[PDB]
Formats: sequence, C-alpha cells, structure tokens
Amino acid sequence: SMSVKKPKRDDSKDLALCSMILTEMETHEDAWPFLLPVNLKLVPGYKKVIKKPMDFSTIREKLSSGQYPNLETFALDVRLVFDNCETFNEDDSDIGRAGHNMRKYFEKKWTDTFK
Repeated sequence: SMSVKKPKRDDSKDLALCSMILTEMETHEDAWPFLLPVNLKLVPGYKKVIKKPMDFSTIREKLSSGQYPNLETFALDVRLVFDNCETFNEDDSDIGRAGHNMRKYFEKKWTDTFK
C-alpha cells in the first residue's frame, strides 16, 4: 500500500532473458507454423474466428520496440500463439502437435529462467 512495499525483485535482465527464450523458440524445428502471421487473405475462417492473431515475428518486433511493459505481458503473447493454434487446428495434425510441443518447450524454459 502507500509507503509499504515488498522487497524489489531485480527485473533489469528480463528484456535480455525474454529475447533469449524467443531465440530458442524461433530456432526449434517445430516453430514453422508460428514464425510469421497467418495469411488472413489465404486461410478461410481465420480472420473471423481468431480474434487476436499472434506469431513469433510479431512478438519479436513488440519486444525490440519496448511494447512489453513487463515479463508477464510477454508470456501472455507467447501463450496466445498456442491458444490460437489449439482453437483452429485438430490435436491429431502436424500443426496441432507442433503447438503442443512448443507450449511444453516454452513453459519449461519459463520456469527454469524465472521461477
């Protein structure tokens, strides 16, 4: 509350560390469905169904231009990528499997770097 604060957790390395995680996600062999925005002209149903599209290149641009206020807003966008994938793709598909794999990969790196 006013003039009453918990001890200050050091967040000075968060930007660099989120960048490193994102690099590891970009270079994963199963990243290909997620590297670029879904083409809304060429994929029927996507525009109407997926209210907030997100992809790794869009996260990289937001990160590089100070559009994440803190590490939690960064994790919310990475999770959005996988939530969108599960919304549009069957589990038993190459893309559906890719999204589960990448979400697992992310969640471990996130715990090990920050928790």
